[PDB]
Amino acid sequence: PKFFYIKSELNGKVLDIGGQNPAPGSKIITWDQKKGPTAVNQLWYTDQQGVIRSKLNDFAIDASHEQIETQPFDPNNPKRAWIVSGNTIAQLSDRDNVLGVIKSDKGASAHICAWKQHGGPNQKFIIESE
Ligand SMILES: OC[C@H]1O[C@@H](O[C@H]2[C@H](O)[C@@H](O)[C@H](O)O[C@@H]2CO)[C@H](O)[C@@H](O)[C@H]1O
Repeated sequence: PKFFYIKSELNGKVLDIGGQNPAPGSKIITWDQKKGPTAVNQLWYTDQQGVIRSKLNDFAIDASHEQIETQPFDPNNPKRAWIVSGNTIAQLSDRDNVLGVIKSDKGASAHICAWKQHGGPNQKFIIESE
Protein backbone atom coordinates (compact mmCIF):
# COMPACT_ATOMS: atom_id res chain seq x y z
CA PRO A 1 0.00 0.00 0.00
CA LYS A 2 3.11 2.25 0.06
CA PHE A 3 3.21 3.73 -3.45
CA PHE A 4 5.54 6.37 -4.89
CA TYR A 5 6.48 8.42 -7.96
CA ILE A 6 9.77 8.16 -9.83
CA LYS A 7 10.72 11.63 -11.02
CA SER A 8 13.47 12.44 -13.51
CA GLU A 9 16.19 14.85 -12.47
CA LEU A 10 16.40 15.67 -16.15
CA ASN A 11 12.94 16.97 -16.98
CA GLY A 12 11.28 16.88 -13.58
CA LYS A 13 8.57 14.63 -15.02
CA VAL A 14 7.78 11.10 -13.78
CA LEU A 15 7.81 7.52 -15.08
CA ASP A 16 4.39 6.91 -16.57
CA ILE A 17 2.85 3.95 -18.40
CA GLY A 18 2.00 5.33 -21.84
CA GLY A 19 -1.66 6.23 -22.12
CA GLN A 20 -2.53 4.30 -18.97
CA ASN A 21 -2.22 1.23 -21.18
CA PRO A 22 -2.61 -1.78 -18.83
CA ALA A 23 -1.41 -4.43 -21.27
CA PRO A 24 2.03 -5.96 -20.93
CA GLY A 25 4.62 -4.43 -23.25
CA SER A 26 3.38 -0.86 -22.87
CA LYS A 27 6.13 1.75 -23.16
CA ILE A 28 7.11 3.66 -20.05
CA ILE A 29 7.64 7.40 -20.60
CA THR A 30 8.03 10.52 -18.46
CA TRP A 31 4.98 12.74 -18.10
CA ASP A 32 3.70 15.60 -15.95
CA GLN A 33 3.11 14.35 -12.43
CA LYS A 34 -0.63 13.81 -12.05
CA LYS A 35 -2.52 13.68 -8.74
CA GLY A 36 -5.54 11.65 -7.65
CA PRO A 37 -7.03 8.29 -8.75
CA THR A 38 -5.77 9.14 -12.24
CA ALA A 39 -2.12 8.94 -11.15
CA VAL A 40 -2.22 5.15 -10.92
CA ASN A 41 -0.18 4.72 -14.13
CA GLN A 42 2.47 6.90 -12.47
CA LEU A 43 2.57 5.09 -9.14
CA TRP A 44 5.04 2.37 -8.17
CA TYR A 45 5.93 0.21 -5.19
CA THR A 46 8.60 -2.36 -4.35
CA ASP A 47 7.81 -5.98 -3.66
CA GLN A 48 9.38 -7.74 -0.67
CA GLN A 49 12.63 -8.15 -2.59
CA GLY A 50 12.63 -4.44 -3.30
CA VAL A 51 11.87 -4.96 -6.98
CA ILE A 52 9.92 -2.12 -8.58
CA ARG A 53 6.37 -2.80 -9.81
CA SER A 54 3.45 -0.78 -11.19
CA LYS A 55 0.36 -0.11 -9.05
CA LEU A 56 -1.71 -0.40 -12.21
CA ASN A 57 -1.05 -4.10 -12.79
CA ASP A 58 1.79 -5.20 -10.51
CA PHE A 59 3.96 -5.54 -13.62
CA ALA A 60 7.69 -4.97 -13.41
CA ILE A 61 9.92 -2.74 -15.48
CA ASP A 62 11.41 -4.69 -18.40
CA ALA A 63 14.47 -3.75 -20.45
CA SER A 64 14.32 -6.61 -23.00
CA HIS A 65 13.58 -4.28 -25.91
CA GLU A 66 14.71 -0.95 -27.37
CA GLN A 67 12.88 1.04 -24.72
CA ILE A 68 11.63 0.03 -21.30
CA GLU A 69 8.08 -1.23 -21.05
CA THR A 70 5.90 -3.09 -18.60
CA GLN A 71 5.94 -6.89 -18.44
CA PRO A 72 4.74 -9.49 -15.92
CA PHE A 73 7.39 -10.00 -13.24
CA ASP A 74 9.67 -12.99 -13.76
CA PRO A 75 12.39 -13.83 -11.23
CA ASN A 76 14.19 -15.75 -14.00
CA ASN A 77 14.42 -12.72 -16.30
CA PRO A 78 17.39 -10.44 -15.34
CA LYS A 79 15.97 -7.56 -17.38
CA ARG A 80 12.83 -7.34 -15.22
CA ALA A 81 14.35 -6.89 -11.76
CA TRP A 82 14.94 -3.19 -11.10
CA ILE A 83 15.55 -1.65 -7.68
CA VAL A 84 15.95 1.80 -6.12
CA SER A 85 19.50 2.68 -5.16
CA GLY A 86 19.86 6.29 -4.11
CA ASN A 87 19.44 8.53 -7.15
CA THR A 88 19.34 5.56 -9.53
CA ILE A 89 16.95 2.84 -10.71
CA ALA A 90 19.45 0.00 -10.95
CA GLN A 91 19.33 -3.45 -12.47
CA LEU A 92 19.36 -5.85 -9.53
CA SER A 93 21.79 -8.23 -11.23
CA ASP A 94 24.12 -5.50 -12.55
CA ARG A 95 24.21 -2.23 -10.61
CA ASP A 96 26.39 -0.75 -13.35
CA ASN A 97 23.33 -0.91 -15.60
CA VAL A 98 20.85 1.84 -14.69
CA LEU A 99 17.82 3.57 -16.22
CA GLY A 100 18.06 6.89 -18.01
CA VAL A 101 15.64 9.34 -19.58
CA ILE A 102 16.03 10.07 -23.29
CA LYS A 103 14.09 13.00 -24.76
CA SER A 104 12.11 12.45 -27.92
CA ASP A 105 13.51 13.49 -31.29
CA LYS A 106 9.97 13.83 -32.70
CA GLY A 107 8.48 16.15 -30.11
CA ALA A 108 6.78 13.33 -28.22
CA SER A 109 7.13 12.36 -24.57
CA ALA A 110 10.59 11.21 -23.51
CA HIS A 111 11.26 7.46 -23.27
CA ILE A 112 13.59 5.35 -21.10
CA CYS A 113 16.53 2.99 -21.71
CA ALA A 114 19.05 1.14 -19.60
CA TRP A 115 22.78 1.60 -20.12
CA LYS A 116 26.09 2.10 -18.34
CA GLN A 117 26.04 4.66 -15.50
CA HIS A 118 27.49 7.91 -16.89
CA GLY A 119 26.77 10.37 -14.08
CA GLY A 120 24.40 12.60 -16.01
CA PRO A 121 21.10 13.82 -14.49
CA ASN A 122 19.42 11.85 -17.26
CA GLN A 123 20.26 8.77 -15.18
CA LYS A 124 19.22 10.21 -11.80
CA PHE A 125 15.81 9.87 -10.17
CA ILE A 126 14.01 11.09 -7.04
CA ILE A 127 11.58 8.81 -5.19
CA GLU A 128 8.57 10.86 -4.15
CA SER A 129 5.99 9.53 -1.69
CA GLU A 130 2.41 9.36 -2.97
O1 LIG B 1 0.11 10.51 -24.00
C1 LIG B 1 0.56 10.00 -22.75
C2 LIG B 1 -0.40 10.35 -21.62
O2 LIG B 1 -1.65 9.66 -21.90
C3 LIG B 1 -2.65 9.91 -20.89
O3 LIG B 1 -3.81 9.23 -21.23
C4 LIG B 1 -4.58 9.63 -22.40
C5 LIG B 1 -3.88 9.33 -23.73
O4 LIG B 1 -2.65 10.04 -23.82
C6 LIG B 1 -4.80 9.84 -24.85
O5 LIG B 1 -4.20 9.59 -26.11
C7 LIG B 1 -6.16 9.14 -24.76
O6 LIG B 1 -7.00 9.66 -25.73
O7 LIG B 1 -6.76 9.39 -23.48
C8 LIG B 1 -5.95 8.92 -22.38
C9 LIG B 1 -6.73 9.16 -21.11
O8 LIG B 1 -6.36 10.38 -20.50
C10 LIG B 1 -2.15 9.42 -19.53
O9 LIG B 1 -3.13 9.70 -18.54
C11 LIG B 1 -0.86 10.16 -19.19
O10 LIG B 1 -0.37 9.72 -17.94
C12 LIG B 1 0.16 9.88 -20.28
O11 LIG B 1 0.45 8.49 -20.33
